[PDB]
Amino acid sequence: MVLSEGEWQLVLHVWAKVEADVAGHGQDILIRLFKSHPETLEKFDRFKHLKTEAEMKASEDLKKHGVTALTALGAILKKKGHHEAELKPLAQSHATKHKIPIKYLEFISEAIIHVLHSRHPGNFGADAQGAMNKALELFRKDIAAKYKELGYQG
Ligand code: HEM
Repeated sequence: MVLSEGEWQLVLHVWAKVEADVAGHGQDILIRLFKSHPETLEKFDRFKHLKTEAEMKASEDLKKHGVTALTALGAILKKKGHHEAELKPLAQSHATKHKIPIKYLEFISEAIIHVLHSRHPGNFGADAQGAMNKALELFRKDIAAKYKELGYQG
C-alpha cells in the first residue's frame, strides 16, 4: 500500500502530540494492551508477574519499555513508508527471539488507536484515525513479509 502525503501529515500531526509525553502514552498503550488481551502479557518475561493495573502503573520497568517501543515506532512512522532499514532488526527480534505473532501486532495497533482517540479527540477525528490505521496496516504488512523471509510466519 501507499499513503498519500496528506495521510502522512495527519499521522505525523497527532504523533507530535504523543511526543510531548512519550512515557505517559507508552504506559497507557501497554496497559490497554495487557488488559484487553491478557495473553500478550505472557510474552513478556520481565512483566508477566504484574497482577493488576495498579501494579502496571507503578512499574518503572514497564514505563521504560513503553518509551523504548514507542520511540522505535515513531522512528518508523517519520520515514513515511521508506522504513526498510528500521524494520529489519525489529522483525528479526520479534520473529526469532520474542516470537510475537502478527495477531499480537494487530492488538497493539488497536490499543494505539484507542489511546490516541481518548487523549487527542481534536486531532484524531475520523480521517486522522483512518490515516493512522493505514500507516499501522502498512507497518504490519511489511513486518509480516519480513517474518516470512525470516522463516517465521507461515
Ligand atoms: C508497535 C509495534 C512494536 C514495536 C515498534 C516494538 C518495539 C520493540 C523494541 C524497540 C524492543 C527492544 C529491542 C528488540 O528486542 O527488538 C522490543 C522488545 C520486545 N518486544 Fe516489542 N514492539 C512492538 C510490538 C510488540 C508486541 C505486540 C509484543 C508482545 C505481545 C512485543 C514484545 C516484546 C518483547 C517480549 C520484547 C522484550 C522486552 C524485554 O524483555 O526487554 N513487542 N519491542
